[PDB]
Amino acid sequence: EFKYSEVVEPSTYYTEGLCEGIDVRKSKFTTLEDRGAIRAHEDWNKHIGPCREYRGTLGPRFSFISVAVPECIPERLEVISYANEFAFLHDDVTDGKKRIQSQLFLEMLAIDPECAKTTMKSWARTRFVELAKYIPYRIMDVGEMFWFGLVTFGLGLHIPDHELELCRELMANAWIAVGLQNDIWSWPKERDAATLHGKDHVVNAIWVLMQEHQTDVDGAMQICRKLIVEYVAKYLEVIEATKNDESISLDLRKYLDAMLYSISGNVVWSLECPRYNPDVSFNKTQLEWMRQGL
Ligand SMILES: NCCCCCC(O)(P(=O)(O)O)P(=O)(O)O
Ligand SMILES: [Cl-]
Ligand SMILES: [Mn+2]
Ligand SMILES: [Mn+2]
Ligand SMILES: [Mn+2]
Ligand SMILES: [Mn+2]
Repeated sequence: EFKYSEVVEPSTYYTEGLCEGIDVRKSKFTTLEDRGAIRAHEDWNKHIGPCREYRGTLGPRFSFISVAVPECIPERLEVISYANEFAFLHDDVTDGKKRIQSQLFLEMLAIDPECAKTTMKSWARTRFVELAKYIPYRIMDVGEMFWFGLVTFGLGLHIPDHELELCRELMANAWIAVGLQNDIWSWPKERDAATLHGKDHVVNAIWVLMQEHQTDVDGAMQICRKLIVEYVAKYLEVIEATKNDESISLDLRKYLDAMLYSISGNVVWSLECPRYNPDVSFNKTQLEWMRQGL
């Protein structure tokens, strides 16, 4: 079932109980993520704006995709990472000579034509105060469709265009969980941010909660955390049920199972990622490429 990654040993990383039930697997080719990402840095630096030693998908120990998609087909690892960083870019901008990223697009056809077209096609595209309302919004402000299109490719999945409607209704709890996670850890980031624009609000669950619940910062977190834990289960439920219906795509069922590790992945990464954790430094290896190599 798994041939491109190893389980990470639990006594070596912190989970904060925020993914009870999921192994942690590392892609066993993580340095491909390194190189795919950094090229994107260079390309960005090259073609649209300054970009050196950027805090995105890379972590000194846990880099995102290496740990969020650890069974990704090795040959495809770089370009995916290349994508994700660009994604991680195009976000910072949200919170020219850039159409030239078809070289990326082109890169994919050379590998998997159909998977590419989907994914590409798949890539067709505030101030909330009650959680019930936010959840719809953020579940895409985090990038459901992107990630979808992303993983399918790297796993070379083909799902028939009809389950498309279905699939998303399965991974609600999932996408829900990770949204909150980001909002927990991207919180100070995204918090200091709203402080600058002069915003009265922060488009972040923590802020919503504080409003919806008359509570302070601390109060918002505990709840959110209490919640994440519960959407975890809610999704885990699904697995067991869905484990054996053949009207379900082999691929979908794969894709579902694969989502587990994005969750576990998100945790450890976000607990480390220089992106959310400035104090965090990279690898010798990681840097040696950023400063000099690649
Ligand atoms: N698929 C996992 C990517 C998590 C990124 C979350 C964010 O990009 P970040 O909090 O990193 O800016 P968003 O701004 O959309 O909350
Ligand atoms: Cl822990
Ligand atoms: Mn533990
Ligand atoms: Mn952001
Ligand atoms: Mn964003
Ligand atoms: Mn965020």
